[PDB]
Amino acid sequence: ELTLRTIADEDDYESYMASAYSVFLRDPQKDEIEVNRKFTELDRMIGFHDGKKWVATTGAFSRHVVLPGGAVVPVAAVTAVTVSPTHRRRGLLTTMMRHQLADIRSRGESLAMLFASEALIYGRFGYGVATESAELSGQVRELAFRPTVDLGDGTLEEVSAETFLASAPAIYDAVIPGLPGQMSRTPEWWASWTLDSEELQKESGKVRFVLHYESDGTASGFAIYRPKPGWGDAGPNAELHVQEVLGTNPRSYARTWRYLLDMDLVRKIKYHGASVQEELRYLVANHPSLECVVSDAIQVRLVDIPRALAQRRYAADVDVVLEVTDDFLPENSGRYRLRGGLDHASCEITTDDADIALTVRDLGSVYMGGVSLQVLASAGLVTELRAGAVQRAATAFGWPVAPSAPDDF
Amino acid sequence: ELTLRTIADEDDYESYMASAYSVFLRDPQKDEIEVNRKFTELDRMIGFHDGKKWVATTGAFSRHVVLPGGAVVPVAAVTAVTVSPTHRRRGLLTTMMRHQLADIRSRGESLAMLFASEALIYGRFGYGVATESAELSGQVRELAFRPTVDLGDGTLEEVSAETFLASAPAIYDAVIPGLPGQMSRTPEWWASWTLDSEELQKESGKVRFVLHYESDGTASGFAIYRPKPGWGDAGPNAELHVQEVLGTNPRSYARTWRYLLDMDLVRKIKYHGASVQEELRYLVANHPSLECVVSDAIQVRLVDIPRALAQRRYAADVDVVLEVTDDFLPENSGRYRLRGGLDHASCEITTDDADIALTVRDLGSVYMGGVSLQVLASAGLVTELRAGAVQRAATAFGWPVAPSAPDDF
Amino acid sequence: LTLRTIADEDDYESYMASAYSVFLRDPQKDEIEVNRKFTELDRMIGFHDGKKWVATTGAFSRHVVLPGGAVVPVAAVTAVTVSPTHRRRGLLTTMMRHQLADIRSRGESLAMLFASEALIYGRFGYGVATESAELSGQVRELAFRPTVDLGDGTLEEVSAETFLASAPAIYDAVIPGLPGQMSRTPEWWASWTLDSEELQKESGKVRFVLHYESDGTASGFAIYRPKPGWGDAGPNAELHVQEVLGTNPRSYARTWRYLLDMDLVRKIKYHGASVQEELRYLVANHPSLECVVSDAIQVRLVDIPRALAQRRYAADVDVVLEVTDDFLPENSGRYRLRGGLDHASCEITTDDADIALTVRDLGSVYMGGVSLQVLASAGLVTELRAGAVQRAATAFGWPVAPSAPDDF
Amino acid sequence: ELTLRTIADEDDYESYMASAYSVFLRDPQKDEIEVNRKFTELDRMIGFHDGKKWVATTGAFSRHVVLPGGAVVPVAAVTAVTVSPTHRRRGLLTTMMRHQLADIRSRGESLAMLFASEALIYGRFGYGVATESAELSGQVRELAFRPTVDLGDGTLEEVSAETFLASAPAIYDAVIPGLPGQMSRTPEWWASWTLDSEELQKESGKVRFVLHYESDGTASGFAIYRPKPGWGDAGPNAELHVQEVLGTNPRSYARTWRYLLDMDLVRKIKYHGASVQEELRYLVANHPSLECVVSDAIQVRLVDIPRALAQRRYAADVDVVLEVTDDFLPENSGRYRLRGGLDHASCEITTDDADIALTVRDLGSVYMGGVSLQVLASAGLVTELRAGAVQRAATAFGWPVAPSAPDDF
Ligand SMILES: CC(=O)CSCCNC(=O)CCNC(=O)[C@H](O)C(C)(C)COP(=O)(O)OP(=O)(O)OC[C@H]1O[C@@H](n2cnc3c(N)ncnc32)[C@H](O)[C@@H]1OP(=O)(O)O
Ligand SMILES: CC(=O)CSCCNC(=O)CCNC(=O)[C@H](O)C(C)(C)COP(=O)(O)OP(=O)(O)OC[C@H]1O[C@@H](n2cnc3c(N)ncnc32)[C@H](O)[C@@H]1OP(=O)(O)O
Ligand SMILES: CC(=O)CSCCNC(=O)CCNC(=O)[C@H](O)C(C)(C)COP(=O)(O)OP(=O)(O)OC[C@H]1O[C@@H](n2cnc3c(N)ncnc32)[C@H](O)[C@@H]1OP(=O)(O)O
Ligand SMILES: CC(=O)CSCCNC(=O)CCNC(=O)[C@H](O)C(C)(C)COP(=O)(O)OP(=O)(O)OC[C@H]1O[C@@H](n2cnc3c(N)ncnc32)[C@H](O)[C@@H]1OP(=O)(O)O
Ligand SMILES: [Cl-]
Ligand SMILES: [Cl-]
Ligand SMILES: [Cl-]
Ligand SMILES: [Cl-]
Ligand code: NA
Ligand code: NA
Ligand code: NA
Ligand code: NA
Ligand code: NA
Ligand code: NA
Ligand code: NA
Ligand code: NA
Ligand code: NA
Repeated sequence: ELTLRTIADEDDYESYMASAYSVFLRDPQKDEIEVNRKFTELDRMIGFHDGKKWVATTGAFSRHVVLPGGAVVPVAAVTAVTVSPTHRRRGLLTTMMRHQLADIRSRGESLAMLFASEALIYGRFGYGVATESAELSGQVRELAFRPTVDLGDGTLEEVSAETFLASAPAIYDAVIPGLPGQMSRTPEWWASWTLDSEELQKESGKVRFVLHYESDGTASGFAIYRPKPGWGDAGPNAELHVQEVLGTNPRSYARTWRYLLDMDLVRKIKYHGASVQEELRYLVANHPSLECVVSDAIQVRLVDIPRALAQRRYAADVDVVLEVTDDFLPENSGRYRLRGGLDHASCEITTDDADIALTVRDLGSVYMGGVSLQVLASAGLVTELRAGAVQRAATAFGWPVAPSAPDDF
Repeated sequence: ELTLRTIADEDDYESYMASAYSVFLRDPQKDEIEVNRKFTELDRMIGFHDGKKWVATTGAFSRHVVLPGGAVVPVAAVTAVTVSPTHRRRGLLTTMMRHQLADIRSRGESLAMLFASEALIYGRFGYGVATESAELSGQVRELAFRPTVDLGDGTLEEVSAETFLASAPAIYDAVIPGLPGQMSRTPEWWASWTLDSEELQKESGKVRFVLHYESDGTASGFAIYRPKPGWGDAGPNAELHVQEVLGTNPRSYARTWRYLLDMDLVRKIKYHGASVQEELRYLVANHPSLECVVSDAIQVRLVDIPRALAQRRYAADVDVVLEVTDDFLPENSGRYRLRGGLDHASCEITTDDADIALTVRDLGSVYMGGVSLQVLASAGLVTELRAGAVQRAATAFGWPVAPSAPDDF
Repeated sequence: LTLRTIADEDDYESYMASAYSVFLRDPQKDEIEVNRKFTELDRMIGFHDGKKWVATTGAFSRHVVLPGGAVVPVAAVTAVTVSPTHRRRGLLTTMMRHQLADIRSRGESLAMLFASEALIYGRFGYGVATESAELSGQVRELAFRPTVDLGDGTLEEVSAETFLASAPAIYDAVIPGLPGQMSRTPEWWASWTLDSEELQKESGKVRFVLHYESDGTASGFAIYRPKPGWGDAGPNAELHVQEVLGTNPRSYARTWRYLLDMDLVRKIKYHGASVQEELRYLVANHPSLECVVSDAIQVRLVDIPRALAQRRYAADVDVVLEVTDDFLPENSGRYRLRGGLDHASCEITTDDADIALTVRDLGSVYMGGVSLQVLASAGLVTELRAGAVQRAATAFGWPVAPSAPDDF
Repeated sequence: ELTLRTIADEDDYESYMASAYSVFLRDPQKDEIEVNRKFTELDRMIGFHDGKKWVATTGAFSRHVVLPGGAVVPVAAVTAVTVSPTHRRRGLLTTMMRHQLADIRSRGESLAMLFASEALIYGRFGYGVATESAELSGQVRELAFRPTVDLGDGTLEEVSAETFLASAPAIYDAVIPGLPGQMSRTPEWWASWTLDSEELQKESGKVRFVLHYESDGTASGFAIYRPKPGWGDAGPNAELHVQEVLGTNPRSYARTWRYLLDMDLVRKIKYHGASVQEELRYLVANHPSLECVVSDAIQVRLVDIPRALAQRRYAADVDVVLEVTDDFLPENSGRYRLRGGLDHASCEITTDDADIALTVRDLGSVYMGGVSLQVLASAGLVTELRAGAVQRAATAFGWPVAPSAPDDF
């Protein structure tokens, strides 16, 4: 009695997103649904309909992601995955995953990426956790920088969203080629990212925008944050909830952070979704004053295995044969020779002996340089077939800059 | 009125350690002081004495540490650093550091390592945070393993310390060449590590020892843990405080963890001082069920710069000229050419142009592969002088297995 | 001060506003509007000082299931307040005298209420007769015993309107077996299912579930609110359950299982359950469902021989009760109760008494939720003939404990 | 290989109890282990021994229990059930239950009773939760009694354990025939129950004993309690932890409670293990001021079904045929005619048509009058075969005084 189909029109879109919020036990956020519609492609939003309502949903945004080495490649940003409590554990998600992965392949996207409400959901479909994020937090009065940290001669301004959006996109585009995992932001995505959502206001305050300018007036850094006022038994106790800080040079980055850390009335700061190798972690004079809680961020599903492996660059030279088992999509299973380095990458079927045996989820887990292939082999999740192969492959799959979580979807 | 000197005899040793505990605001632990005396060299324990008592202390243990690549080299394990509250902030620590670093150099140790009560203390002497540790914890009923994790056909036994110490040292020696940062354990160090200290008992329970045996009877894994009994509103609520788990193969490691996780009455587990890349993190089916809190562990002070850089191995080939500034010991400043890879390492003074400029503390921070030289350069703490040099040097200084904290000192 | 009833609609608004004010709350417009539709102004009394109401006391005309399944009229006492400017001057005592006389004249044999503070009402002859359980736990610890049959039914999330087309008939069929439950008219259902703003602030919007047999017959329902949440290691939502009922064991168990298996949920809470809620025995691990027990309904017997003759008794009894009614001494007397599963009669007698008790303690045992024998062991009830309390206590019991009705 | 055997001697007893405590994640309590030995029979304490140590335990004490109606019958008080974490989930418990239930049967005990660390353990062996207990607690200043509660004219004395034990046993013996579920206490059991255990001292204070005397000097009530001193921001905040209060008449019960409730410096009282129909619950003027948290207490295993059913008395007349299915002891499965009332009880196999079908665990659950057979039928756990049959049987298996938990074992 169920029909697998895409969103037909705008009313159908409202009904679809309403069902998704209901499965997440939330009232539909009108402001979020409206802004996100502007980068939603209805034919990428599938689900099951019982004739009366949507009982399952699964969607994807057409996005682009930075790989190690700086290439920006199309990626399916999977989103809105739900099944109604009346229809769960009957394989509806499994069916939607089969359809979606086939659709992703046909659109020429070599991989898919998602955040997981519960990480164990997706490994069975070939996804592997590839990126972690850090919640960084501390008492601002304990976060002095090392004495050598140059703050430069720039200035900061608090600006409107409109003024922010006139300079922040150019700053963002200049920085993210060095930050694998970040995704391109069209104006539509910036509108969602800077939305002063009612949900986030309730936990803190209205969103604020900061621009950092060099002494010649060039915008070179920005911050997005929300204040949470507060008072304690001995004085003020406000908290800054930082959404994002970027700078095109070390001085603009350090100076923008110092602006936030030195704000009056503030005693606490928290940066959710930072990099596990966020520069700020090493700027501070006292390392543990910046607490660091690490969790899963992005899972990667490699859809076109040899294409994806050829699209990134590798931290050192590698020539390795990978026996890749794709349990959910066995047509992808194969023996692939990967030849790669800082300046090249190629991958194709080979009949030569395999060096390493691994599943496609674990190949996905190592793909962004955030999980060590050698640790997975030590854990017994990956099998070395030829001596020394994992050593060199693990280093090549790594990268000197940890992957980091993109803006959320 | 102060005399800088070493510990003279056993009574002087008691007085010395008593003053150290007093500065740490603690009653002297008789059991710890007694067991640690057996690997203490009195001539390595310096301090200031006012004629009546010790007013400052600084010591070092002669130890050996695993570097990336597996070499085990002598290291000064710095310990017992205190200055009495009546004599603080008059430069006594600074003076003891000058004496100790000279003594370390003369003994042929190329580097020193320490844990820091407060990490910001030691950077001014050339130490850099090189290793982080993870507190791993979770509800045991949320820590099921991935379906492919083979537990093997081994068995576990709860044993006496004496029985544990007859098999655990051989297991430990076989595993740690793959775990840079771990230190050699003599019988004397094992006696300290396995001490059923009264302090740790108060927070949990008596220390317990587990041995894992292969089906042929070969000891292949071990665990040290303490139970903390407890009851909640709806049933038992005990907590296991894990001190150490090791295995010589993936099955013994996974099986020993499963033994602890499946213990009856237990609801919570915590492993302090794990690796930030602990295998257990990737064995679990649901990544975030194992919470991960990351902090500083070991700081490295390079004492013989070219020797230390030649004693480890590098994850890929590197040929780089480092302009190294040693602020505390300016005689070490110099321009060093590092040539290294998986199979070789050499380092010596050169007059060729420098590729990278950095201080000795930051060279120490990257030395164990736990901090990325590229991130330090992005943070502005290190300066790239020639294009592309940091990229290749950062990868070479890395390693496919994160460094991890040794047993404490 | 004038003791009067509500005179018109604006007077109703002002009366409810003063009552909310005594409870230290802002008047809830949605609740005041819906409850008006089953309010009889002539049953809402109070004191008015010329400028405002300074005391209130009211009753709804309801009907309650007694042990044995009889459904009888009951005064559902409500909206009892005295302003802080006029408290401890006897205003409540006066309203209680008037109201209890009014209840008697309307042919209701008993009154029932919930109490903000239970010690208020004993002095007027009320006794706590029913208790309720807050049942809660981690949903992943609430697996059922292996023999619990979930049957072949299905569940659907439905609108309030769809819910109210099926739930009343399910409710009507179940409650004759649940003494203490009260009849629900459409107006009472509208209040019970109101998506009140105050409950939204604590959790979420109210949701409705219908359970259908494999042939399509609606046989169970649930009312619940979700409270989303996240912890340090994953989701941590809570389900706040308002009511679950089923006309057979399979639909009851399947409906609970639907709630317990909901994704992202980790905690469930059922306020106001029975102390013998079937769920307590379905779960494989008894203490995984925490159980906190408190007072629910207090009973005031207004026509003692009628009330005692209207219920049925779990076993045969022939006992003479010497009843003392301090507040309404016209009720004091010696009554012969003869009763059993299939009969009940009560009348004044001159025969020797077997048991001496107050009207409040007679009310406490009237619903089978408090043991007359425990009250005698406590010294609150006096046995005058050996063996009498044992047999009367069993007769006043019932194999299904009384449970709390919907709020009033 | 493993050997199932009983404890052989006193050293063996020490090792057995030590393994039991170890499985409970506790250090062995020397005080408890020595006092409890005095009522232990070594031939009732079974377990598995691997040649080197005990790896599982299961025992029973020979006790006697009050049934509805006042009869005091032998019961196996099951105790010390553990399986070592090295040997769990291999059926060792099941094998010990198989042996123990046969042993109980042969000793002529008609039933067994236990407390459960986790209640779901024992249903599979035919145990049913039959008695609940209440933690009763509150602010003593909120626990005034109803105005008609007569305190009588007795007096109270604080006494030594020795003086307490000269009067409390006779008070207890006279009261418990009216409290089904209570167990007889020999001098040896009293010694355990009044032990000033070091565990309970750490949570509160040393155990204290109170006697209540009638005007003629007769001891008629007692209390066992521990104080927990404390101070708040606005004055004292001590707590009384009550272990037991009993009296032979309502005045001595009420006066003894009033003595505790009126103690100076106290603000909070807690009574663990009370009856869900404890008289105190009805003495208080404000019912909810005495908070009431209810959980499982005793599980019952009917071993000789027709004898156990004939040993208790029934709250009203009953004549019912029970089709009983006993899963773990199928030798007990059969169709039994129960005829009973306040003054008689008989039970025997019958071929008459059955009225009710139920499992032995649910017959055990209703056996003490603490769980309603009618509610279990409404839940679907019990099946009514002839209309109206459950109604009268449920009333008969009930009792006007709720069963209550005995002293711990
Ligand atoms: C991309 C995004 O939108 C961010 S991720 C959000 C995912 N959605 C949610 O968390 C909202 C609440 N949960 C749901 O709506 C459903 O549980 C989801 C997660 C969509 C799954 O839908 P179903 O239709 O129930 O999945 P289904 O294919 O039946 O499951 C196939 C396997 O996946 C497992 N699985 C699915 N969801 C799971 C879960 N939440 N936790 C644990 N296991 C889960 C099922 O147990 C089954 O395992 P087996 O029986 O093969 O051993
Ligand atoms: C190896 C081990 O034993 C593990 S590390 C444990 C270190 N010991 C403790 O934490 C115990 C309590 N603290 C102490 O005993 C003393 O504060 C320690 C940490 C030993 C330092 O002794 P002092 O004699 O006071 O150090 P001193 O040479 O005077 O300090 C030189 C610089 O180091 C800075 N410094 C020293 N200890 C510091 C501290 N704890 N926090 C922040 N800054 C500190 C001083 O402010 C000064 O900076 P400046 O004036 O040059 O800008
Ligand atoms: C049916 C429902 O609406 C659910 S129950 C909600 C009851 N209302 C509230 O809780 C709102 C806040 N409280 C109030 O409005 C007043 O305190 C209420 C409860 C209406 C009582 O009004 P008053 O006019 O003050 O009562 P009054 O007849 O003077 O009191 C008669 C006896 O009852 C006692 N009493 C009354 N309310 C009490 C209370 N809340 N707590 C303790 N004792 C109380 C008085 O102390 C007095 O005892 P004594 O001096 O004769 O020994
Ligand atoms: C009388 C007293 O002493 C008070 S009760 C104390 C019980 N002992 C403890 O709690 C100490 C910690 N736990 C233990 O020592 C062991 O887990 C106990 C409870 C003794 C069970 O020993 P085992 O040897 O592991 O039991 P075993 O016969 O293998 O289990 C038979 C069934 O009983 C289930 N079960 C046993 N213990 C359980 C438990 N603790 N929780 C949940 N299920 C349990 C097992 O899963 C198995 O189910 P299935 O596979 O047949 O579906
Ligand atoms: Cl896979
Ligand atoms: Cl330096
Ligand atoms: Cl009364
Ligand atoms: Cl059974
Ligand atoms: Na950059
Ligand atoms: Na972020
Ligand atoms: Na290894
Ligand atoms: Na460690
Ligand atoms: Na029913
Ligand atoms: Na209710
Ligand atoms: Na009695
Ligand atoms: Na006091
Ligand atoms: Na007790």
